[PDB]
Amino acid sequence: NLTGDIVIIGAGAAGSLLAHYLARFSNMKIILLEAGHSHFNDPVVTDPMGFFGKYNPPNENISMSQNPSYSWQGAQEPNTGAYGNRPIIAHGMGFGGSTMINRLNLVVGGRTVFDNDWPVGWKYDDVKNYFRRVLVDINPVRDNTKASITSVALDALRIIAEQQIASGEPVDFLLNKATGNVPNVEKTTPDAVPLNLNDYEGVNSVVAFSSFYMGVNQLSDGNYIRKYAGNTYLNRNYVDENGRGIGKFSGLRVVSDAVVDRIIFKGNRAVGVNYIDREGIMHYVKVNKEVVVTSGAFYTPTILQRSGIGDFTYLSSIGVKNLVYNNPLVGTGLKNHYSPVTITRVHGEPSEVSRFLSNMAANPTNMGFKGLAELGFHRLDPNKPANANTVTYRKYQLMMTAGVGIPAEQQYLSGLSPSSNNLFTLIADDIRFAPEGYIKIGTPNIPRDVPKIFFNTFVTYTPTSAPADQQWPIAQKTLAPLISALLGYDIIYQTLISMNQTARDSGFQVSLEMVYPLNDLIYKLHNGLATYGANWWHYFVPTLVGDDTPAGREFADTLSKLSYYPRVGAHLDSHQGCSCSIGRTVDSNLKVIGTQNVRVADLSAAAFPPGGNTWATASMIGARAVDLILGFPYLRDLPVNDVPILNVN
Amino acid sequence: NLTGDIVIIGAGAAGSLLAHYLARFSNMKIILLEAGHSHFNDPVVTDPMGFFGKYNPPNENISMSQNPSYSWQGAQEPNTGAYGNRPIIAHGMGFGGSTMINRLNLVVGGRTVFDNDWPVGWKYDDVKNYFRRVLVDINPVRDNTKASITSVALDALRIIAEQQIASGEPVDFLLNKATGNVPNVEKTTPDAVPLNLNDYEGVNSVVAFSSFYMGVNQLSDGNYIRKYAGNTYLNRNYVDENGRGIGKFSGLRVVSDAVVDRIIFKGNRAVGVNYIDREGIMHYVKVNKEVVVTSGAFYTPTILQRSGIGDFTYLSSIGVKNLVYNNPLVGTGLKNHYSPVTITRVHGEPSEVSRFLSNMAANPTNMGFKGLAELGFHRLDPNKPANANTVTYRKYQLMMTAGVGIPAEQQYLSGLSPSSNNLFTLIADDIRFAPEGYIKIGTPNIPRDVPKIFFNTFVTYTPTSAPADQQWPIAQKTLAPLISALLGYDIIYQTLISMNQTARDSGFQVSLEMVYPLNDLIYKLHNGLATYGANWWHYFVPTLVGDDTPAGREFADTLSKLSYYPRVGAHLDSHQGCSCSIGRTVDSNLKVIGTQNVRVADLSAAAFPPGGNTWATASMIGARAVDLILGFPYLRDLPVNDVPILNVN
Ligand SMILES: Cc1cc2nc3c(=O)[nH]c(=O)nc-3n(C[C@H](O)[C@H](O)[C@H](O)COP(=O)(O)OP(=O)(O)OC[C@H]3O[C@@H](n4cnc5c(N)ncnc54)[C@H](O)[C@@H]3O)c2cc1C
Ligand SMILES: Cc1cc2nc3c(=O)[nH]c(=O)nc-3n(C[C@H](O)[C@H](O)[C@H](O)COP(=O)(O)OP(=O)(O)OC[C@H]3O[C@@H](n4cnc5c(N)ncnc54)[C@H](O)[C@@H]3O)c2cc1C
Repeated sequence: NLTGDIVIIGAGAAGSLLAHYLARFSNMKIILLEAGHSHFNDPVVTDPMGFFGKYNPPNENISMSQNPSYSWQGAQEPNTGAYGNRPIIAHGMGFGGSTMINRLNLVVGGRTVFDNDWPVGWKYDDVKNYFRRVLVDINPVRDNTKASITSVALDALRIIAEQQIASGEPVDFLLNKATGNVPNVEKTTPDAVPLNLNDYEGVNSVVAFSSFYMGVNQLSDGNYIRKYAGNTYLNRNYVDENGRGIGKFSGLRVVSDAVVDRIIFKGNRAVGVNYIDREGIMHYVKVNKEVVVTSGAFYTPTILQRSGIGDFTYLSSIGVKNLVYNNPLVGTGLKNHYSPVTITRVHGEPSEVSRFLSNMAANPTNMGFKGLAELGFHRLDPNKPANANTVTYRKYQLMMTAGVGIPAEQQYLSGLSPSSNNLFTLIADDIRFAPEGYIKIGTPNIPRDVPKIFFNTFVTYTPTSAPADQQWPIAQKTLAPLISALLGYDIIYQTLISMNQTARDSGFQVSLEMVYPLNDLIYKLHNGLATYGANWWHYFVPTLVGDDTPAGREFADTLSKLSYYPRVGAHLDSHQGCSCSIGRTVDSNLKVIGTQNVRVADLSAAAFPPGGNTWATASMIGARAVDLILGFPYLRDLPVNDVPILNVN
Repeated sequence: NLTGDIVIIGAGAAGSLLAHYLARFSNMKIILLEAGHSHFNDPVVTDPMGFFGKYNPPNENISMSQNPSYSWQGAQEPNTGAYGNRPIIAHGMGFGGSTMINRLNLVVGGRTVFDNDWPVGWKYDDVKNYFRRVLVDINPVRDNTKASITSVALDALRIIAEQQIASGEPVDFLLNKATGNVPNVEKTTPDAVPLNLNDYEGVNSVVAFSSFYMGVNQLSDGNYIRKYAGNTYLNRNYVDENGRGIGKFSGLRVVSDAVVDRIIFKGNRAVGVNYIDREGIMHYVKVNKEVVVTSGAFYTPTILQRSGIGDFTYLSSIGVKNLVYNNPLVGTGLKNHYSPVTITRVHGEPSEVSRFLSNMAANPTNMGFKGLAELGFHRLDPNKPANANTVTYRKYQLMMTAGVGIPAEQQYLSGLSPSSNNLFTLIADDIRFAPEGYIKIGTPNIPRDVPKIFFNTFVTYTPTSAPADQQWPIAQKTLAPLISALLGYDIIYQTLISMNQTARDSGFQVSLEMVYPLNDLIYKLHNGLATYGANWWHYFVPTLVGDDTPAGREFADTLSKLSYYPRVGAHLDSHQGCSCSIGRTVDSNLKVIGTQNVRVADLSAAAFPPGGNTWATASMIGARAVDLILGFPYLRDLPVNDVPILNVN
């Protein structure tokens, strides 16, 4: 009963697309099991303002990500590098996966991030068509309400970019080699050409723009809707309430509220998978040809290990009765970003400061994401690729936001009350984040929301009684995240001083200065950078360098004092992935090593995170997997003018 | 059963002509379905005074347009721009469509209105013969009883026209470029040549005349009859009570009281249409070659959308099970006019004021339509075509009427009791009205009288915290209808002062002044126009200009105070159309885009409303469609001396 040539686990960001383009482009019987259910008529999801809690009950006013009925609750172990706290990250449960609860921003990643870090047969020129297909299928829209702050910021970054171009340094964070001598920045003219950060040819690596492309749409009424995988690939036009396909998709048979705990094996090939229905009773599903797993970043290692594939020593220590294959790499090598935050306050006359921040309110067409640029490398960064003098990378993503987005305790401590209406927010984050972790299960019975999740982000360095030059490379490798965070702070400071001069030039007689990071510290950091140079981070370890000069010890105190911001004055970005990268757990065909008929086709099978937000990465993976499993480039050849018909239901 | 090569939906203003000239000029079997029935022996329709209710029952004294047994009841949504009211507009149901309940006035439109706004292959030189055919087939007659007021008005407009000609301004509302230096105004001589506003060569764009051409006739008895499509194209000479043609029209088979809710399709071509008879039971009609739809302005979008052609997202939201084609333009871009009204009272001796308004009573040969001119553009109008310095357009239509035609509440508030016999009426209306709307269905089951009809006419402008010169074009575009209404008021004021001086010159020692619009406001508006000039409308938004001078704030108060007249002191003219303009829903052959064998040939398929009343536009469309569907210019070549024989039965 309930057989299937291809069995798909989870209707995540790639599961829905895989099921759709697999049922349509073939004639086999396909069955999909998803833990969540459709939310097509849920006002909290469809309305973009539901992210801010416009439909919450009065006595249960919690966020959608913190609701265990919408997402997995992945509580993590205490963090040695984050002052011994236990933050909780979530994965959206339901059709579309984590695209039901995100902030609806799309980035493609770039050209170099796929050209260098990815293995052969996987570069940008092979996934360009899949990326374009995904983007046109989503069909995003830019921001509609334009503000005066954005033009001033654009001209400021333009001035900084032209100064850096005239400088002659090898690489900086406003240098786009593929463009040329002309700075890669948008124009402040009201009739400027809208510059895109997702160009089809990948010519824009680091560049300043005016807006991103939200995953929203405007309806005939005037209401805005949320566009994501669920309402783009698996609407009512294809699957009914009985979970059956119609038309040429009749081979698909999707089952909702179905979580699968284990894949049954015959020793080296899969024969069936079992799930538990809403009755609380178990069920059996028989697999014919292959098994597809789309369980997301944090939870494909668990389903792989619990099913019998993984480190046999630790699995035996846990108590796994049935063992299949032994790799010491299952679940290791996952990556995630981190977003330090800064707050800038404007001082002046009330009218001028009220007019300066015009057109900033949270709107469904932007969700507060005005955005500035995807910045690159710092001039003082020690940890840079060897071939940096040949290509330009992506390291930072500068985005502007209204209000003061900071944890409440830090808001009270710093005094930045949201009642103040003369301040805004800009965020610089790291997309090539260094620190790494691991996931291990604790019980081989059922997939639980809390496995052993060790993630230490900003660790320190303990000097030893060894020669300094012998140990310095180790310290440089270890202290990368703090270096990146402080370089981001310096970049924000340069952008801010350019903002001040440009705003004074543009007729607004106001001044913008940093207040949140205790500007004394930031100004001292800038002075120390200028007076020291490439060896600025040597004083991160005070007793190792042993300068013992008042300037040197004061800089050591400043560096130790400023390390608290990157650790506590931010919130962790939920872009985890790449826990089963190609070569570690799967080959270049996304098939498991040593196994015969199991395939994994989500973000968990990514070699390295992209140079941007990873919405399109998962779907793209699925798209590629569609033609890898079918055997012909059916999906990649389809013309650009073919999008699934969007049904609101 | 009941097959047909050509199936015609509705015997509207164009349906009857289409059926007649299609059955006569071909040999195919034609079947016509109409929701109404013949009213050839109904005294309310035939008698022109039936419009004023001369045959109403004592306990059901309602107008013919407000009777749901004669017309559709198109109640509209609340109007933000009209103080939140819900006026109801109607479409005449029966043979001839809305020509059974209209006021029987014919205008051709002009030369420029077809030369500029219409696409290629559709200009005036291509539809001149169709227009002449329609006019000679109707064979209208002018007014018979001439009054003294008309000559005085004609000489007043002549004086104003010669002054404007001597002025040298680029364009005004008594400047006809095609005529020359001599003013385009009729002569006050008793033996003057009757000037026509429907000249075959289209040389009269803006010109003053003495009367229009009513759609009436005088019978041998002396009784007057109503001439319209029903008694001009589908009399007893062609179709009997069994709905069968006779003679060379025997291929036609018309069915009355037949409303069609949906056109059945085979995927891209129509195969049949279904209707419901007077028994209340359904029926099936099979289509052979093409389907013709003539359902009128408000109701062709509904029949198009409900049949499966239109915006698939909104149709799916409604619940349309069968879907055909997807356009975001079905039902959008419709136009209608609006007629502001003014009342003038004469003060003097009772004998002189009784003699001044001689020959004004409502007569079937004029129906109170003495009329003055089709006026043009104002000198202070900001919204004018770029090429206005090359051609002359039509914007206003000045017509005189007896009594006080104004809603009863406003009559009581202003005190203009109809018991007063020293006042008359003149109407200036906009034929190029700016505000636009949309129609959307709410149930995909049956054509209902009340779909979602959003029509906001006179909207306001809300200033923002932005530079004034940056936003001024937006305000100018938005505030067009109020500008046009106040310019019409100023035109009426100039005509009125010329009337006063000319009447004082012509031996009548009386004075004519405006009373209804609270003449203080009109005189202040004239003074403000004179003292300000082209930037008179800048004070429509008081805080944006920020003059804050007693004259300026007083003018702002006057402009805000005078905006109530155009909103409430009038009634909406029922000349809606152009909801499926060429290029939006149909091509230049009036055929639906993407469909194979469906054609629409009524006013709904008009690119832009004409520069006049749209009686002849629909029929003309049909005429053109006759030779488009047959393939040869059969109808357009027929000599001028061929009219269908008029049977009273
Ligand atoms: C607050 C927030 C904001 C974000 N903003 C952005 C943004 O602006 N841009 C961006 O690119 N990304 C953003 N993200 C991240 C983005 O939502 C996802 O990280 C991205 O879609 C990649 O993850 P995924 O969809 O592959 O994982 P998912 O597909 O979401 O992984 C979980 C899925 O697997 C299924 N599943 C898992 N285990 C099982 C099981 N045992 N049985 C059955 N089904 C199972 C679940 O039902 C669910 O469908 C944001 C995330 C959060 C939390
Ligand atoms: C009070 C009043 C005064 C007017 N005065 C003038 C004037 O002086 N001059 C002027 O030019 N115009 C005037 N008009 C407008 C004029 O009557 C029409 O607007 C003009 O004929 C253009 O509309 P139409 O005939 O194409 O629409 P119509 O043909 O009248 O549209 C409705 C027709 O379609 C048919 N129909 C619709 N839906 C269906 C269906 N589902 N099944 C079957 N049949 C269907 C109806 O039976 C009817 O025959 C006036 C209108 C009104 C209300």
